[PDB]
Parts: sequence; structure tokens; C-alpha cells
Amino acid sequence: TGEYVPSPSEWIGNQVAQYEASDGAEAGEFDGRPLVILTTVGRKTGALRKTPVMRVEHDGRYAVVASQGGAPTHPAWYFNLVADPRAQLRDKDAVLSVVARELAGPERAEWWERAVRAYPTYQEYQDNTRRLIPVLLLEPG
Ligand SMILES: C[C@H](OP(=O)(O)OC[C@@H](O)[C@@H](O)[C@@H](O)Cn1c2nc(=O)[nH]c(=O)c-2cc2ccc(O)cc21)C(=O)N[C@@H](CCC(=O)N[C@@H](CCC(=O)O)C(=O)O)C(=O)O
Repeated sequence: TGEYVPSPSEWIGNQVAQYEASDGAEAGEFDGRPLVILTTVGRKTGALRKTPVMRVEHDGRYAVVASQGGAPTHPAWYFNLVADPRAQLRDKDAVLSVVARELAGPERAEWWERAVRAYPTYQEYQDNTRRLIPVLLLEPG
């Protein structure tokens, strides 16, 4: 409870670790594009959970996209946000307290365009799912 428990994936855990140790100077990009670290509260364990995701930024808001590399199912961090939308978003040296809001309609469309601009592969994922990919807006706390 309130304790960070890393992803069981050694590679993900290791990427979170290097990013935090270096303010994103290490492990700060994937596919040549910037990452941020999302911290959520585990809805079952109360553990703090930390997840690298693509950076998608505008006016101090961040959108996070629950694509899980084009996996069929939602990732755990998505359920965590639905249970408690409070999160931390680390972008390099800045650590923001934010609250998540899942997007729909024209607002979603706007951030989806921003997300695909940032990481075109997201469109490939959506094309390959019949389920709408969750896009959550992280707003300043
Ligand atoms: C593997 C799983 O992680 P996850 O939360 O499902 O997240 C899956 C992935 O999205 C996560 O690995 C992302 O970091 C992958 N990922 C991206 N994932 C994305 O979805 N979008 C991205 O843009 C993205 C970019 C990215 C860039 C670099 C990189 O290295 C990884 C990237 C996990 O940690 N499972 C834990 C539990 C985690 C958890 O939060 N448990 C909750 C309960 C959750 C529940 O109720 O089911 C708790 O503790 O209470 C476990 O099995 O022990």
C-alpha cells in the first residue's frame, strides 16, 4: 500500500528504473520517440504501479493510450485509473500529480490525432482491433 511494486516484466521494470534514476536521460525513448512514466494505484493491491507509455502532450495535459502493443485486452494500469483516476506522470525531471479522464467524441478525436502524430503505430493497433482503444486525458491536479 503506497509501496512501488515493479512490473513482473524485468524489461519494463528495468526501463522504469533507468528512466527515474536519470530524469529520462536513459531509457527515455522507444522507436526514437519520447516516453513518460505513468504511476497508478493498484486497484487490488493498493501498490503503486509504474508504466512507460508514449509521450503525447499539449497545453500541459497528457493523453495516455491503453494499447498494450496491440494486445486484445486492457492493461492493468487502465483498470487502476478507472478505480482511482489519480496518477503521477513523470516527464523527464517533472513529476506531475494528475487526474485521468477517459475521452469520447470530438475531444477523443482531437487527442487521437495528436497521439497518432506522436506514434503512428497507434493507428495500426486501432485498425487491428474492433474495440475502441481507451484514450485517457491526464489533467493537472
Ligand atoms: C504486465 C502488467 O502491466 P500492465 O499494467 O498490464 O501494462 C501493460 C503495458 O501497457 C505496459 O507494460 C506498458 O509499459 C507497455 N508500453 C505501453 N503500453 C501502452 O499501453 N501504451 C503505450 O503507449 C506504451 C508505450 C511503451 C513504451 C515503452 C515501453 O517499454 C513500454 C510501453 C503488469 O504489470 N501486471 C502486474 C499487475 C499490475 C497491476 O497494476 N495490478 C493491479 C491490479 C490490476 C487488475 O485489477 O487487474 C494491482 O496491483 O492492484 C502483474 O501481473 O503482477
